[PDB]
Amino acid sequence: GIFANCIFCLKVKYLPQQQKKKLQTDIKENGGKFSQSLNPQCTHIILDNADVLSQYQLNSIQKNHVHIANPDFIWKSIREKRLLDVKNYDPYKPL
Repeated sequence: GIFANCIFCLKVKYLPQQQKKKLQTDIKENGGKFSQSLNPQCTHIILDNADVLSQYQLNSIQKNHVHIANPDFIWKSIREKRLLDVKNYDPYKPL
């Protein structure tokens, strides 16, 4: 699946529960893994709009080369049936 070898930390506390679960099932059904809390094994952290990261979290992210993405990264990669450019979906560095 398109998310093989990807490990996602989900910070999507403010999404409707239905959307959170669809995010999870979309990830799991397409080869992806989950990490409850942020750790060095994470390749990705998904952040909804209302969620923020601390300086400590941002430092860990930089150190461990974690990709910060919004839920659209998942939705649109699924929709296009192809892993998209995660750099186009970074809330902490919009383009």
